[PDB]
Formats: sequence, C-alpha cells, structure tokens
Amino acid sequence: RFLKVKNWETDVVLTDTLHLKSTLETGCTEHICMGSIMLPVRTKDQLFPLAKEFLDQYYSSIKRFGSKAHMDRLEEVNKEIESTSTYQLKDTELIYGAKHAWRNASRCVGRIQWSKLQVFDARDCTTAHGMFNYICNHVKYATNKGNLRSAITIFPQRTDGKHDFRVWNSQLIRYAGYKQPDGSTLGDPANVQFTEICIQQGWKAPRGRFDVLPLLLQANGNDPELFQIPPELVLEVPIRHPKFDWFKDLGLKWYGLPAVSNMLLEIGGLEFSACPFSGWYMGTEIGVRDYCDNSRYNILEEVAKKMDLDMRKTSSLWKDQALVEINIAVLYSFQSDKVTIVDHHSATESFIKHMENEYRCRGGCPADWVWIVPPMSGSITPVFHQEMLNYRLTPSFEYQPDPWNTHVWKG
Amino acid sequence: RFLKVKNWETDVVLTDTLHLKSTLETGCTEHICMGSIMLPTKDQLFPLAKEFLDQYYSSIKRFGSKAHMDRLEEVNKEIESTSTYQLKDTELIYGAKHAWRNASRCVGRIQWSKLQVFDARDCTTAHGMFNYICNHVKYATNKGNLRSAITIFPQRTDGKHDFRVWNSQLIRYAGYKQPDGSTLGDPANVQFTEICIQQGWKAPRGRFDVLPLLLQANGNDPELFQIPPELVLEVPIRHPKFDWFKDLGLKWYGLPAVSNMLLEIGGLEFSACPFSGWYMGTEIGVRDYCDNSRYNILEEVAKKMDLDMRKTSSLWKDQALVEINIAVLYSFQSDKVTIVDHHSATESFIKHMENEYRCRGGCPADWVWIVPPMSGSITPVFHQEMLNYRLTPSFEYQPDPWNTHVW
Ligand code: HEM
Ligand code: HEM
Ligand SMILES: CNCCN(C)c1cccc(CCc2cc(C)cc(N)n2)n1
Ligand SMILES: CNCCN(C)c1cccc(CCc2cc(C)cc(N)n2)n1
Ligand SMILES: C[C@H](O)[C@H](O)[C@H]1CNc2nc(N)[nH]c(=O)c2N1
Ligand SMILES: C[C@H](O)[C@H](O)[C@H]1CNc2nc(N)[nH]c(=O)c2N1
Ligand SMILES: [Zn+2]
Repeated sequence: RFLKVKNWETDVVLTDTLHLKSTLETGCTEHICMGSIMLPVRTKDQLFPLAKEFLDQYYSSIKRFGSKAHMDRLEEVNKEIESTSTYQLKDTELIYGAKHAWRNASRCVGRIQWSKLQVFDARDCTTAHGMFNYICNHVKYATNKGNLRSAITIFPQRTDGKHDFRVWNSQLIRYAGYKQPDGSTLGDPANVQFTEICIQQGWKAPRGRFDVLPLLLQANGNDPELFQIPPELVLEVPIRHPKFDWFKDLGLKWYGLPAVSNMLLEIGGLEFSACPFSGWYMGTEIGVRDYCDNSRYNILEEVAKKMDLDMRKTSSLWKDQALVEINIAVLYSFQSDKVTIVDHHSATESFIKHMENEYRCRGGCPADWVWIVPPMSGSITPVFHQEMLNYRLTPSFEYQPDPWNTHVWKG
Repeated sequence: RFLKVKNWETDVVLTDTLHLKSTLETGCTEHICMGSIMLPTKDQLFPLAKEFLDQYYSSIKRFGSKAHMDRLEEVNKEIESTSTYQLKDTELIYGAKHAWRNASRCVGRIQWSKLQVFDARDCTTAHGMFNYICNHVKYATNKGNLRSAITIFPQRTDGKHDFRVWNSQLIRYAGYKQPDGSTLGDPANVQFTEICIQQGWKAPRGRFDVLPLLLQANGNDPELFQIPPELVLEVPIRHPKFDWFKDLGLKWYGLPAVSNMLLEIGGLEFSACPFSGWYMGTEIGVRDYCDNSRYNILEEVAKKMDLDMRKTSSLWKDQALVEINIAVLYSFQSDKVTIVDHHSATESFIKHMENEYRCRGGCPADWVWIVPPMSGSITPVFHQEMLNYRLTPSFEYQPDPWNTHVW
C-alpha cells in the first residue's frame, strides 16, 4: 500500500511505504484518534523473532543480507537464546541500534543529526559508583566546553526484571524544587517529588532557586545511591537580554546540556532501562516551556510588569509580547557564551529537509505533529503546514514507570 | 472502553463515554495515526433516520413515547414511498445546532445552542438564494454586534438537483496573478477569482475586492450577484502605537461565513448551508496576513519596525507577528465589531469541554486544530488531552462544484 502526505504551503506530495514495516501499535482505531494523549520480562517465545527482525535490518543496512556472516550470526543468537534465554549485541549492532532508535523517534524535531551520535558502551558496569563515573565522562564529552556533541551511554540490559539498572533522575542535570508550608514553590515545580526523594535519601539541600540536583543511581537492582556531579562539569548560562538591561536582575539562568535519563531503549527485543542521552537545546524548550508554563518557573507576569505592558485585558497580548522577549533573551545568552543552541525557525526548517530526504532514501519518516510543532509561533514554521504520518518502528525509545513506584527496597 | 483525558497543567481528569456513540471513521488505524491529515439508498436511509430520531426524542425526554414511535413509522412510510423524507422544523433546528456541537475542530462551540437557524427549504432559484443570503448577512452582522446563524437550502435529492454556493465563504477578497508573477489580493482565491471573471465579473483588479456570489439553484448553472456593499462590514487595520501601520493599507471583513460545507442530518444531505459566527483574532492576523501562501506581509512589517532581519534567531518574525495581531484585535475592538482573542477563546473552550463532559459524557476535539497558530503553550488547550471522533449530525467537506457540474 501507499500513503500520501501533502505540504499545504508548497504543494509538495510525498509517498510513504515505510509504514508497512511498522510493528508496534499507535493507540488509535478506526473510531477514535488518540493523537494528543501524552502517555498512551520477555519469554524465549517472543524473543527470537524480535532478534531476527533486527538482525535482518542490520545486515541489510551494511549490504550483507543473506551472507554467510548474516546466517552464522542468526544461528549464534538462536543458540544463545535457547541456552541462556537472552543474548548479547555486538558493538556494531548496539551502535546501529541506538542511532536507529533516535532516527525512529517520531516526536523528535532534531533528527537530522541522527547519524552523528557518540555511543558509549557501558555494559561492563556493575555498581552505582561505576555508573557515576560513566555519566561524568558522558557529561564532559557531550558538553565539550560549550561546543555540544550528541551522545548516549548504555548500561547493561534487563535480565529477570529484578536486577535493573536505572537512573532515577529524569534528566542528568535539573534544578531542585521545594514546596513551602505556605503552598508556594521555590525552584522548579516539576522536580518537587524527586527533590523530596533526594532529601529523604540524605541530600543536603541548599534550598535556592537553581540548585543542581544530585544523581540518584541504581545498579543491578540494588537500592539507589546519591552522587553529586562535579560543579565544574555543569555548564550554566546566565540569562540576559540584548536591549533590556533589567532582565539580568531577574536572576535567571539555565544549564547548557539537555540529557534525558529515564527512557527505555529497545533493540531487537532487548531492554536497556538505563540509557541516558543528550543533544543540545532548541530555544523554546527553555524560554517557552521551562520559564513560562504556569506549572513551572512562570515568569510571564514579572517580565510583563517590567516591560510596562497593558496587563488589564488579555487582548493587549501582553502574555504573547513578554513570551517573545524572553525567547530572544535565551537565544542571545547562549550564543554570546558560545553554547550550542538552535532557534525554532532553524530547527523546523532543518526537519522538513530531513523528512523529505528520509521519504526519498527510506520511504518515509514517522512524525508526531502534536510534538513537532513548536510551542510558540506555530504557523510561521514550515512544519505546521506539513502533513505527517505517525507510526512506530523498532529500535525505539519508550517510556517506563518511575522507579520509586516499582522498586523493591533492600534497606 | 471508558476513556480518560488529563489536563497536564491542572491535573483535572475527565472520563469520556460519548465516543461509544460514534459511527463514522477517523482515518486512523492501530498501525498508523492520521491526526495531521487535513482531508478524509432507501435501505441505507432508515437506520440513519431512526438513529437521529432516537437522539432527538431522547433530548426532549420523550424516548419510548407514543409521539416517538408515531414519527418513526411516519418517516419509515415516507421513505418506503418517496425514497426520502422531510425534517420537521424542530428536528431541523436540533440537527443544525448539534452539527456545530459535534464539530471536533471548532474552538468556538461554547455558543453552540445560541444559533439562529433560517429555514430556506422553500427556495427555488438563485435570485431566491441571493435574497436569503443577503438577509443572513444583515441579520448576523447586526451593525457589528455579531450573531451566529445558518441558512439551510433544500436537501439533496438525486444529486442532479444540487443547491450549491460556489464561494468558500460568503465574503472573501479576490486574487489575481500579475505580470511580475507575483500576486495581488488573496492567493487562496486565484482559481475562484478567475471563474468569476470567466463568468462575466468585471474585477476592479484591486487588492481587497469583495468577491461576487456564484449561486447554483436546483442543479442549474451558477449566477453572479454583488452583495450590497452596505451589507459588508469591514475594518481598517491600525496599530495603537505604530502610526505607520495604518499606511500599510490593510483591512478585513467582520463576518466569517463558511459556505462550502455539507450538513448531514438523519441521513439527509444539505449541500448548501452557509453558516457564520465571529472571528478569533489569530485567523486574520496570523493565518490570513502572515501565512506564506496568503497575504504574507511579515517582511514588510518587520522592515517598518526596523528589526534585525539578518538572522532567524533575533525572532523578528515572532516580534512582528505579535504586533500584527495586536493591531487586528485593536481595530475590531475600536470599531465595535465582535472579535475574540485566542486566550479568551481557548479559556472558553476548556469550560465548554468540562460542561460537555458532565452533561453529555464527553466532547470530541481535534487538538491539531483547537490549538491556536501562535503562542500555543501559553493557552490552556495546549496542555489538554483531547479525544477525536465523529458524531452525527455533522458538517462534512464536499467536492468543489466546478469539477462536478455539467453545464
Ligand atoms: C541534538 C539536538 C536535539 C534537539 C534539538 C532535540 C529536540 C527535541 C524536542 C524539542 C523534543 C520535544 C520534547 C519536549 O518538548 O519535551 C524531542 C523529543 C525527543 N527526542 Fe530529540 N532532540 C535532540 C537530540 C536527541 C537525541 C540525541 C536523542 C536520542 C539519542 C533524542 C531523542 C528524542 C526522543 C526519543 C524524543 C521523544 C520523547 C517523548 O516521546 O516524550 N533527541 N527532541
Ligand atoms: C461564533 C464564533 C466561532 C468561532 C470563534 C469559531 C472558531 C473556529 C476556528 C478558529 C476554527 C478553525 C478553522 C480554521 O482555522 O480555518 C473553526 C472550525 C470550524 N467551525 Fe467554528 N467558530 C465559530 C462559529 C462556528 C459556527 C456558528 C459553526 C457552525 C454552525 C462552526 C463550525 C465549524 C466547523 C464545522 C469547523 C471545522 C471545519 C473543518 O473541518 O475545516 N463554527 N471554528
Ligand atoms: C515526556 N517528555 C519529556 C521528557 N522526555 C522523555 C524527553 C525525551 C526526549 C527529549 C526531551 C526534551 C529534552 C531534550 C533532550 C535532548 C536530548 C535534546 C533536547 N533538545 N531536548 N524530553
Ligand atoms: C480547511 N478548512 C477551512 C475552511 N473551512 C471549511 C472552515 C470551516 C469552518 C470554519 C472555518 C474558519 C472560518 C470561520 C468560520 C466561522 C463560522 C467562524 C470563525 N471564527 N471562523 N473554516
Ligand atoms: C498539516 C496540518 O494538518 C495543517 O497545517 C493544519 C494544522 N492545523 C490547523 N489548525 C487550524 N485551526 N486551521 C488550519 O487550517 C490548520 N491547518
Ligand atoms: C496534551 C498534549 O498532548 C501535551 O500537552 C503535549 C502537547 N505537545 C507537546 N509538544 C512538545 N514538544 N512537548 C510537550 O510536552 C507537549 N505536550
Ligand atoms: Zn490518530
């Protein structure tokens, strides 16, 4: 079968065949679309076809499909599964797997970069201290003094589900949040629950507006341990505005390295429950969501006052006006300090080119419009006008439950 | 089978059961989501009538009444005999209000029950259609105090006797292709602006010429009429701080009036059913003015503001976008013409959703369309999970008539 998508601004029509190789479900049916819903141990039985499919993919990409090397590898994996009930990926396979998980990530606007991913193999790790060391090296490599480099670190795969490696932080670098007795929040409201856990686990909180959280690291299904990331490894950027001099006195800053650490990486039926990955920020992630969401730092008002906008009627668009000036500030600050960042115009334009290229060389590009379209100025970006097909390919990144809800405590 | 939707800003969780009453298809499958795609007999007719009459009579608390069963048999006998049937006025009004209620892409549905329905099923000619349409325009415009309305022309019979309004909206600006290869007026209407000329319309070849109506009654050839200029309320666009803005020469019309959709009620098809409400500011300032395949004035405005247009990262496009939208709102408000900003309209839709959840069991909604085209995440609808599904009565798309009509 063939499926067409149309860009309603250019009238370019692309044809998708790649969706035929789709395995996983979407959540939608002929009778309902679940497109805007945020969040919609394997047996010997299920494992071999999942492995075979992946190795077929891998060997195709290297133009060795049907070769003796291909056949021998399938036989070896087969034997290993029936003897040990799991299997180990070769280095080459792991790298290919991790790059393709990113490539297949339909909510990611940054995928033009997918083939440039530094893969750190941490499968020999056994303790939380060893995890800390690997993560420290990842942060140093990825930061690169401001000249950011995409990377992923991969800890040992799941076995019986009782010896999982997990990074309990949602991101390697994130600011604490503290609920006050008066109901107000100091710091990042999104991180209150995790901050509470850290404190209970022994963290001494300085209790400021921008305290970098410690790492909470779980190895081999053991109880998690607290580690502090060396401050000299945490690159931060003070936020100022090119024309507004009072903006610096708002006291804002942010970290340079966006590094997601709570997702599950699935490759050929194997599950890697700890696989922190990092790239660089699109400006609106910070300026629109982190700073201006009502449920986060929420500075729209304070900024709006300082600009002396008419804040009486929403139709003055004072919220919209402040939002833009803030996003100008975030971009200006990072560029001035020479920390890698991309604006939403540049990012979305690059994504359209990537997607066209993918339709031509691969037969499609799974994409989630609800997430691809930026959270400000939607229709003046080329993605808004682009029809997109959403479906799931493997290898892939998946959500998993928060560890504090599932963990069996040793004490 | 019972579905929950979460608002990620307020943690309010709603439970949806209404989707179980859905009959039509979404385009999605378990293997692929098509959420961002813009486009999708006697024996067939009676269950549709029944389904419709059942919900009608349920709404008036007379489900399982003699009056219910009576109408059901009467309609059945009418179909068995005439191969169609006619709606009572009460049912017609119910169906139209519910078609709006069920429109999953419409952010303005909180007003759904306050719709003025004009029954034009006695109309037989294009001059008659014109008259009904002028009356609709004048009633809805109301000197700037806008009122929602729909006018319903005769239903489809054998597909040969179709009533159609050829225009996409009752009021729209012409579009012409100029020697340069550029475009004067509205690029969206070039093809239609030419079908008007190619039918006899003398164009002022200006930038903002109100298009003529092209009206098709009972299948016959379409005819041209100019809407009395005194019936077309327009707003000069000025900025409340930039005195140079008024010299850009922009204006827009007050009345958004969609005329190319198909209204389906109880299996019956109303191919000509123009409806109108009032604008959300972004439709004009973001889409009409700043879209690249429309009036596309961002560059000109940015210049006038003397912004650094060297690098995308100065966000000069964004800055100007906001100002253009401030001006649209300011101009309509100053000239006393009904308009709503995107903040107000989305706040209203949230309240409406919550009302619909507790009184109906849900509210079909298309997030891709409900979220405004600027400042999306600072509006409450961005953080709102929504379920999209198709209920009837409904408004549907239908083919452009100039590809189907046999002269
Ligand atoms: C290098 C520059 C990158 C940029 C500019 C970028 C941008 C984004 C943005 C804006 C989102 C939306 C998430 C949100 O708004 O909260 C996203 C999602 C995502 N990104 Fe990228 N990203 C980059 C690199 C990467 C890398 C290196 C990986 C993995 C190796 C990755 C994997 C993903 C995945 C799996 C999602 C979906 C998350 C979900 O489903 O919730 N990205 N990306
Ligand atoms: C009264 C104020 C109203 C407001 C503020 C409003 C707002 C909107 C907006 C912004 C859209 C998105 C369409 C686009 O961006 O092009 C929309 C879609 C729609 N509206 Fe409303 N509307 C109003 C009245 C009405 C009325 C009176 C009806 C019918 C009786 C209606 C039926 C629809 C339908 C069927 C769609 C979706 C059409 C499609 O699928 O393309 N609206 N509305
Ligand atoms: C529910 N989604 C938010 C947290 N998750 C799972 C997530 C996953 C991938 C990307 C993001 C946004 C943060 C981010 C990460 C990376 C690696 C790059 C970037 N520009 N931004 N977040
Ligand atoms: C791609 N579809 C856009 C044109 N169509 C069919 C359409 C249908 C309903 C509404 C609109 C937007 C114009 C409009 C109409 C009405 C009645 C109110 C309003 N604020 N805006 N457009
Ligand atoms: C490709 C995508 O479906 C298309 O650009 C849609 C996106 N969302 C929209 N939303 C509204 N309200 N109106 C539109 O015309 C569109 N266009
Ligand atoms: C309910 C809705 O799906 C949810 O708010 C989504 C909308 N789109 C998004 N898009 C991005 N990039 N990031 C997000 O967190 C969200 N949130
Ligand atoms: Zn869907």
